[PDB]
Amino acid sequence: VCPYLEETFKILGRSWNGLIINYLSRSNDSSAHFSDMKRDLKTITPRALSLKLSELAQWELVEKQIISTSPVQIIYVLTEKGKALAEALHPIEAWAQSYV
Amino acid sequence: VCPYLEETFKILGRSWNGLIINYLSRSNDSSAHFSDMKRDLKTITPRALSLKLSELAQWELVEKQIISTSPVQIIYVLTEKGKALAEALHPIEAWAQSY
Ligand SMILES: *c1c(C)c(O)c2ccccc2c1O
Ligand SMILES: *c1c(C)c(O)c2ccccc2c1O
Repeated sequence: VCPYLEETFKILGRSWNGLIINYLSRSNDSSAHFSDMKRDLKTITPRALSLKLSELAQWELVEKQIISTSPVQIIYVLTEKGKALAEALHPIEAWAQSYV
Repeated sequence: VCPYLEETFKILGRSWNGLIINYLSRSNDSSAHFSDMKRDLKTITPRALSLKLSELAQWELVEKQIISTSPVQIIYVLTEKGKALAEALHPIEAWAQSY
């Protein structure tokens, strides 16, 4: 509980990760990504995007299912843990806006 | 609304910081003397406690107050921003607990 939180923070602390599960929760229409726009533009290399998605996946936030190689089509759908984490996020997100 | 959250989390990702914040939330007037914290957190070296407190200070989450009740007191208080944060953390605690 202690180092789970400290670690989750630390993940959240790193840059994309916070923004990514915003998308997964919000921009999704069926709680899956399918790499759409392979992200919406933004300042980020998919070298480092790919890195972050991996981090999410390792922390069971996200799961990936390769639908079809023959061409390769990849989802990136969010888990319960992830969904929940996004749900827990909302108050600190709100707070962040008050102080900025 | 963005990397302020990233920045905040980054601080929270640090070794004692989240705990210190939680402690203070749970302390009366959201305020603890240095040595209260030091014993209460078992394992923190007071080098560290200071360093951490400075960080959260710099962040504007904690205020250090010198009370000139001289025999002295030094207290660390949670700022409205800090207190508000602590509140904000609670769903995340809950989440972690569930897993
Ligand atoms: C460890 C523990 C045991 C608790 O209770 C919290 C609460 C809030 C933020 C961070 C914590 C850590 O790291
Ligand atoms: C930046 C933005 C714009 C948003 O929406 C979130 C949401 C949740 C965690 C972190 C975020 C960051 O850093």
